[PDB]
Amino acid sequence: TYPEPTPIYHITHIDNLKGILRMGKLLAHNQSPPKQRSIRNRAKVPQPPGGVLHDYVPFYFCPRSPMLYAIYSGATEYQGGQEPILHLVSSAQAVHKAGLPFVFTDRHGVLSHARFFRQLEELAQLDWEAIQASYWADPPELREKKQAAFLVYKAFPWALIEEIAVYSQRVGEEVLKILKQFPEARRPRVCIRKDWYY
Ligand SMILES: NC(=O)c1ccc[n+]([C@@H]2O[C@H](COP(=O)([O-])OP(=O)(O)OC[C@H]3O[C@@H](n4cnc5c(N)ncnc54)[C@H](O)[C@@H]3O)[C@@H](O)[C@H]2O)c1
Repeated sequence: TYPEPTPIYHITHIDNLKGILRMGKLLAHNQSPPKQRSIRNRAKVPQPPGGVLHDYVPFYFCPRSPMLYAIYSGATEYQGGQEPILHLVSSAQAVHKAGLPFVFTDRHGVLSHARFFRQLEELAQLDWEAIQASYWADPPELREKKQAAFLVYKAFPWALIEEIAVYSQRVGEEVLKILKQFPEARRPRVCIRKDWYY
């Protein structure tokens, strides 16, 4: 079995929010998103619609990801830390109800041994205890499975985002200031969630 609804999470720097609201969508790497801050070109997707991982907008099935810990620890090229990083929240069911092409994996999608699925019933193939683990570093099988991904082909409409989660009051205020510049954009919930950060 699997959680229903099935939340999906995309992390991005706050400096990218204006470009997302202006476009009305997240764009996949290969669709040239007007990103301001960076925080897969040969990793083939074997389910339709195919292409490579950079053809999809990527989500995890958990907040507080290993990627976020690399950002927190200054391991990434980006050196601004976790506090300006938003979690944009949707659900796998909303994507499927919208008829958007998607695939998802049972583990880190860059792994040659990742399995890919295209039907929400196959969410049962994922390791939900690994996805939800707070102590995820070891063993390797667990860490790989924590990074199961939900991939939406080409573009992801802003209207499907139900919540922007933030680290702090100050970041929440900055998000509300940006949303107010786009009065016709859907206004999701804005929530401070320290338990989603390190
Ligand atoms: N970001 C995540 O939550 C996430 C989820 C699962 C997997 N991953 C893995 O991490 C890698 C790096 O992730 P990434 O987030 O750099 O990946 P990405 O390939 O999605 O990079 C695109 C960047 O542009 C931003 N962006 C998209 N549309 C935009 C728009 N209209 N205006 C401005 N900015 C826009 C995205 O938020 C992101 O920061 C991925 O290639 C994947 O292997 C990331």
